Amino acid sequence: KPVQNGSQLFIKELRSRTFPSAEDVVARVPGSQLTLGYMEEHGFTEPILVPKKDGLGLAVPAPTFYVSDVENYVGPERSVDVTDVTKQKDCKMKLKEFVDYYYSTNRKRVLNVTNLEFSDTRMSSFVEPPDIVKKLSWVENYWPDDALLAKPKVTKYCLICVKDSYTDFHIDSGGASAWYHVLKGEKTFYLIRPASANISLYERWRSASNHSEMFFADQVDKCYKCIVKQGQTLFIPSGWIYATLTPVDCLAFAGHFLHSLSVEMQMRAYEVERRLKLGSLTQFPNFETACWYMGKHLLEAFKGSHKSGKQLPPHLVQGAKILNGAFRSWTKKQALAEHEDELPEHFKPSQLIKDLAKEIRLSEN
Ligand SMILES: O=C(O)CNC(=O)C(=O)O
Ligand SMILES: [Cl-]
Ligand code: NI
Repeated sequence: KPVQNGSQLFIKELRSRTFPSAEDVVARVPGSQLTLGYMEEHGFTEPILVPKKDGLGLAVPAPTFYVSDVENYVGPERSVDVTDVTKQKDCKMKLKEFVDYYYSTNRKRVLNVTNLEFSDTRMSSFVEPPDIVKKLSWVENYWPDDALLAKPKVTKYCLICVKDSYTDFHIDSGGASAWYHVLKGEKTFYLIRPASANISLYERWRSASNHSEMFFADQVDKCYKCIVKQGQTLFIPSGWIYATLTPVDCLAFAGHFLHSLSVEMQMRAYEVERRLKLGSLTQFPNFETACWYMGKHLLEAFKGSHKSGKQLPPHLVQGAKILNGAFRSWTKKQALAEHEDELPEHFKPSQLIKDLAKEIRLSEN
């Protein structure tokens, strides 16, 4: 008999499986050591676990900040996406209704809130992303504060999961990288490397009518188990395919960001998303716009490289080429209609592409 992902049975089985430890792949790093230098030296190609907040410049509430508080600072009448884990189906309800379910006994259902972005609430002031995320983030660095398009609202999520909840394998929208901090409880991540065949396997699995009856990790070479405990912060690189299990009631904060070390993976994940035609529910809003602003940054970085005769690092040049190809793809007569909606004001894509192409040729000398 086919077992639904997320079902009691499925979790009992999952808890019994053995996985390779993330000892192999996930670096343990002191907060004050997670610098742009470390990132640039290692390339952010593997998840990073920071055991203690110290040095991250991460601001989060004391661990004595409960779901009941979330209800207060966010708003009990706030509409929120609740995931029914057993049905692996979603629905909407007032926060107050979820929080009421959360505190009941005996809980019949297994429900999660994993899409609750609170940067537009009073609770926003209680959480500040780590310094390294602010340094890496495209939006943070290159999106003008007076822009007419709203910044992507993906920087502050509150995740509330009950014991025995399960989030199925996925790549985060836009191939965005993530910071994920467990305030209370713990979270188990099953991490899959975004090797080319793994990505291809994921796309095929994710679009099969029966994907919620198939355990994706059975299809890959290695699925690493990483347990993130209370107070620890996990950073997930671009493109990683992953799932989570919640062994005890968990409260966590997370944020998503794009950056210059994974321009290719970001575009490839985006392209995968495009084809899957999934719900905009989790999509990375104005992903294209972020890329546009990055493209203008690169142009300026190139022009600035001429005043000093100093080259731009190879990853930026390659990045520029990938972005430029995207820009061209997005501004094709036919395509302009769909993608113009994310074009920043006062942008002339033609001159941008031309100027970038030219400036890439020059660096290719
Ligand atoms: O909290 C969970 O278990 C699931 N969270 C995510 O997959 C995420 O924040 O992108
Ligand atoms: Cl970003
Ligand atoms: Ni996710």
